[PDB]
Amino acid sequence: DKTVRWCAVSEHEATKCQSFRDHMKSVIPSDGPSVACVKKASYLDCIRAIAANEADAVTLDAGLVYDAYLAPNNLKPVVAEFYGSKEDPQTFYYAVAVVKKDSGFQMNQLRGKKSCHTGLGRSAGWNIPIGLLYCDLPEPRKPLEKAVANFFSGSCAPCADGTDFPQLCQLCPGCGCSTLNQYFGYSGAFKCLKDGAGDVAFVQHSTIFENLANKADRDQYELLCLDNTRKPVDEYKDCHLAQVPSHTVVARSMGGKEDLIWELLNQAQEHFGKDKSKEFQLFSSPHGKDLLFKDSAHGFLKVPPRMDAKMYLGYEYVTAIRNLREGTC
Ligand SMILES: [Fe+3]
Repeated sequence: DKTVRWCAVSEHEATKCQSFRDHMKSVIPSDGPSVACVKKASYLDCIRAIAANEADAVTLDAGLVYDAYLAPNNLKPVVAEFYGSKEDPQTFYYAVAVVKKDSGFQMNQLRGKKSCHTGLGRSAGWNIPIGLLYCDLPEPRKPLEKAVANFFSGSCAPCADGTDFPQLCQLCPGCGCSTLNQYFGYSGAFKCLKDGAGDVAFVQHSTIFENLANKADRDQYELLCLDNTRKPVDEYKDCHLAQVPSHTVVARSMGGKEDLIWELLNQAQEHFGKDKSKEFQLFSSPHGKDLLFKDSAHGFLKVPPRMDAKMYLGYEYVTAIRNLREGTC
C-alpha cells in the first residue's frame, strides 16, 4: 500500500505515466500501491530528484545505472526488465550497428561517416561502439566527446553538450535528451539513419523489427559485424557488437520504497503486461516507443537483496565503462 512517484522524462512519458496511474487505479484495490507522476526534462534530473526525495523510481539503461550509483546520488538497481519471452526470460540484449544496404563501408572504415546514437553513456548507443573504436580515435582521446566528434563527420549524440562539442549535435541540433528530440533513443537513432542524416545507427537487435514491418523494407538494411563484414538484420546473433545487461529501475539506498516498487510493477505486469489488457499496455503506447519501459520488454524480475550497481552490471561491463573514462590503449 501507498504511492510510488515515478519519474517521467518529458511529455510523452508523462502522458503514458498518467494513463498508467489511472488504469492501475481501476484494477488495484484501495489498499494497493498507487502511482504518482513526476515530470522532468532529462534522465539526469530524474536521478537527482530520486536522490533528493522528490521521486522514487525511474527505469535506466544499464550504462546509466553506473552513473546513478556514483556519489552523491548512490542509487541502486531494484527491478530489472527481461526480454525474449516469459518462457525463456533474457536479462540481456544485443548491441548492433545498422547500416543501409550497399553503403560500402565496414566497421574499420567508420572514420568520417555520420553517426546516430541512442544517447550519451547508454550501452548500445554509446558505451559498446565507442569502446570498440577507442583506439581508432585520434589523440587527444580526452575528452572522449572531442575525439568522437573528430572521428565522425557529424553525429547525433543525445544528452551531449552541443556548446562544447557542436559536431555531436550536427544531426540533431541541441542534442535533446528526451523523446522531444526525434532522433533520441533506439527508435530515434534508427530514424536518424532511415531519414538519411546518418550512415550508421547504434541500437539494439530488435530496433529494426520494431520499426519496419515488411521484410522487403528491412532487406534494405544490414549489420556491421566485428569481422569487418556485413550480414542481414536477422543474423544479429552472429553479427553483434556485444551483449549488454537489461535496463533496470533504480531507487534510493535509504527510504527507497523498493518493496512497493516491486509490488507495483509485479501487479502492473500481471494486469497490463504483454497481451494482457486491451485498455492499457505497459510495454507499448500510442504515444511513443520505449516510454517508461522498453517496448521489447516482456516483464520484470526482482534484483537480489542489496545488490549494488557494480555487481549487477558485472566486472566485464564495469571494466569497459572504466576503461572508456580513463582508458589506456
Ligand atoms: Fe539500452
